[PDB]
Amino acid sequence: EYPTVSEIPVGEVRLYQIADGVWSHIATQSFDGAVYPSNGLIVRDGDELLLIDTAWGAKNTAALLAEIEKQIGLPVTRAVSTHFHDDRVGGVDVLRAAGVATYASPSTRRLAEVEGNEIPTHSLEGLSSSGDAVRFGPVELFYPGAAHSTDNLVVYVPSASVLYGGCAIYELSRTSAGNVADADLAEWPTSIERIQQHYPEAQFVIPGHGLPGGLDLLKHTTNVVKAHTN
Ligand SMILES: O=S(=O)(NCc1n[nH]nc1CNC1CCCCC1)c1cc(Cl)ccc1Cl
Ligand SMILES: [O-]
Ligand SMILES: [Zn+2]
Ligand SMILES: [Zn+2]
Repeated sequence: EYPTVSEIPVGEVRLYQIADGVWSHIATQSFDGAVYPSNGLIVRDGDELLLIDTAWGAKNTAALLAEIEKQIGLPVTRAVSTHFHDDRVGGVDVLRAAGVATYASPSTRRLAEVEGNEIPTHSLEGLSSSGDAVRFGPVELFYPGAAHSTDNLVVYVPSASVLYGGCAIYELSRTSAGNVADADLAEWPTSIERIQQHYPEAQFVIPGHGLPGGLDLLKHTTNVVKAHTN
């Protein structure tokens, strides 16, 4: 039932219902000779929608907006990017042109600029130090510390017990880190420990790439990261 990489042509976007008023979006993109799936989140925000992460590119993000209109039918008014990589910010220009106010931490915005990526318009305050949390409409934004990247955020939807871990959390079948370029492998386990302490009632845990799971994904990710470290 959760769509997989070989089921989604590049340029198409699927939506998956996680709970009332909470969906993931799933897209695919070609990178370095392979095609990968990627997830984000959509959360009902009253009569509007909050988007977490782009669909990894301008064309995909346009398809995301079209699918949202067709399937959900409320406007996206705000978006948050959970770190600076193109799977998170690529498509912010389409979002802005569609009327969406785009947000990221000050660090994410600076990192995206230096990388040559699109830059969310607005800075999120109150997220500069590990352990910082802020409310943003129907979600809590949390900076757990460096992990997959120095700037990575996670997102919790309290009304639904959904934790969106983004690229800091691996799907269960994933047994290797792949590219660790921008990661802080020494810090990552401690960042995950912060997440576990802050969100012990999470029921659904959504990774940045691959299948949803539960809080088991936290220990799993720690195991993979430590194994690479050695
Ligand atoms: O090489 S990977 O196996 N591991 C690194 C990784 N972990 N989490 N996200 C990423 C990819 N990050 C990038 C950075 C630059 C632009 C696009 C995405 C991978 C590679 C791809 Cl391109 C998408 C999925 C995976 Cl899972
Ligand atoms: O990423
Ligand atoms: Zn990344
Ligand atoms: Zn990623």
